[PDB]
Amino acid sequence: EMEKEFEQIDKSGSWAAIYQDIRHEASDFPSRVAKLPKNKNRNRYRDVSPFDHSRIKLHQEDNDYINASLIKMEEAQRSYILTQGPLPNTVGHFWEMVWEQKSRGVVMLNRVMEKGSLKCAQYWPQKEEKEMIFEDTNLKLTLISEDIKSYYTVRQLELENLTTQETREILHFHYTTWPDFGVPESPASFLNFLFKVRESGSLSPEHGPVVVHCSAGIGRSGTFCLADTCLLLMDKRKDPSSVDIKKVLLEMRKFRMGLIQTADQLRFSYLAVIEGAKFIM
Ligand SMILES: CCC(=O)Nc1nc(C)cs1
Repeated sequence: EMEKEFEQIDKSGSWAAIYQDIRHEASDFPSRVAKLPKNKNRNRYRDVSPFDHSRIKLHQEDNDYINASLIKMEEAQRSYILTQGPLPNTVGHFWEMVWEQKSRGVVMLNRVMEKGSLKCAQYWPQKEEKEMIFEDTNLKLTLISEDIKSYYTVRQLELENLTTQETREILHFHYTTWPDFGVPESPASFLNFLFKVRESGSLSPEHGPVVVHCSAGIGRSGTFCLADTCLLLMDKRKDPSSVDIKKVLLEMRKFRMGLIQTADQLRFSYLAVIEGAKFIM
């Protein structure tokens, strides 16, 4: 059981060691499309690339590339799109992907500015009466409502395909309190946020996969998917304690490199799953 594994690693301070074994065992697949010179300005970080086998393709004939991966967790019946925070020049591609994949929710785990630098373009409207038009992908985005809470904001957006005049409602879940350095002290507000996303129907199989992002789409975004999938497997299995976090993480790393960036994020993922298991047993 993970609770006892947690105390062992914590009392022995072996987190950096566990983390390094995960790094060593992780899959490595080609990412040739990401490294084409015509895609250089579609990547925020030169060392963070989607694998070719799991990359999301845009339905535009010119250039189908976006820095985004489909993570398919077969046993949990959960899919996620993990992507980078959009760049000034990829905001149109971002919303095209949302439209094409039939996503109902966007989960954002970063602030636009952190540590005095821009981590993400401002890719949604700040006011009801000032809608955004993405001329390159022919989409219009309107803010419908905004509910600001202590730890997160939920926004109701209308996305309109200007080509077909179809409209969809998208929910934007913005976790606003992840600290600039390290991880939250307690996983309580992160779990509360994860339950809120679940309650919305955004993670349900009726819809396309949820879009999850931070700045690179591997660290905080990794923690989100890892916690959700681990808690769902504990509901599904005859024996909840057969769930090995390390195995689940390695299965997720087949689909996108680098998920969980630090030993601290790994420890936080254990704590989130351990605490979430109480509200589930
Ligand atoms: C007021 C904004 C808001 O909370 N919209 C939501 N709709 C659902 C279904 C969950 S949250």
